[PDB]
Amino acid sequence: MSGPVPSRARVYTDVNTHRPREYWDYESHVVEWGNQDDYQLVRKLGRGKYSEVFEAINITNNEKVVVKILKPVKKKKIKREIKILENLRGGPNIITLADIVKDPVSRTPALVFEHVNNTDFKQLYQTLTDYDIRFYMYEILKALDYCHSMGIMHRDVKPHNVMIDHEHRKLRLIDWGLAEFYHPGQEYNVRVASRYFKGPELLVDYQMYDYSLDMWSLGCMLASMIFRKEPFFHGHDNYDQLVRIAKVLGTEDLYDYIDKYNIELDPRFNDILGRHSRKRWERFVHSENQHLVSPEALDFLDKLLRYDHQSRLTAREAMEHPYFYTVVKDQA
Ligand SMILES: O=C(O)Cc1ccn(-c2cncc(-n3ncc4ccc(NC5CCCC5)cc43)n2)c1
Repeated sequence: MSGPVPSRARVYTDVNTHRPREYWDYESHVVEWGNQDDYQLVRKLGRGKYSEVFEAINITNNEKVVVKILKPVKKKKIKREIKILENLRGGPNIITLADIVKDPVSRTPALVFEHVNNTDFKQLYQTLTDYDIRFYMYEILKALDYCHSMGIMHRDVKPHNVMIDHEHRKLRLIDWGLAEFYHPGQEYNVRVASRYFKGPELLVDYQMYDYSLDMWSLGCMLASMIFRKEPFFHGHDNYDQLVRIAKVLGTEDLYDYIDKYNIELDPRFNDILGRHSRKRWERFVHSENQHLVSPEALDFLDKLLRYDHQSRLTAREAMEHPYFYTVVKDQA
């Protein structure tokens, strides 16, 4: 019919605009390799369609490390993750890229990260207490506010990509293989993030999104922690994914959302979105999650999970929510 309405990030809108071209132009980035003979695989940690991750050891100092062996994908796709990890290196709660080597066997680039004595999230989350959830969520806001202020969107926030060393209260945001630099006006691929954490802007096919996409994904994790239902929105596919959301936030705000951005809703939604009222977060409270739920917890979640990305809270604003007052404000 007509065209979608443009959009711009409310914050960090032109951070790359004013930075040295080399900073964001990863394509012309020239990788400097290290000595792969330096590391040895010790155990498989998991895989994916773009890589296989392992636990390794630096043979020269016995230091434990994690090696991500890539799979053919395009130099551009490779340089992008490398450029990003180096621009963020040192950032709060950002996994650290220790090295970059040429894997002889696979003949593809293998990245070496700092290793974190992680505790399976599927088990860790069942033991987390109210303070912990607030605490880790806060640590994730740091990395989120840092990468955002550095002009980068993660695009794949989820438990799986958050490493935690519980005894040491240490958290790191990993896997920036889908991370991209943010340029106002640009139209991105919506085929990013993982189903359960995909934002309505992705489910509705709106391309001019921004960092606010990570806030929704982050909202999805919060909900699954305080309610002890992981994942929270269990869609069967991308279309059903939106349906599940609709069934909680209600269909009215959803339609207010596409009307506003004059989005062309895929026909396949007509027959499945239905008509649902916005449910109250209390409907998800029970005798097993009550201790983890509070007004500040719901008010916060409420400000993270909204159709209009623009209305979502920015990581920086979120760090200011009463829900984090306690979080032993370092001070020292
Ligand atoms: O940054 C990256 O993408 C790789 C990357 C860089 C830092 N890591 C990293 C660092 N320390 C520990 C782990 N562990 N430890 C146990 C474990 C179990 C599973 C996984 N899954 C991996 C994360 C997604 C699937 C593979 C990691 C796991 N991973 C990973």
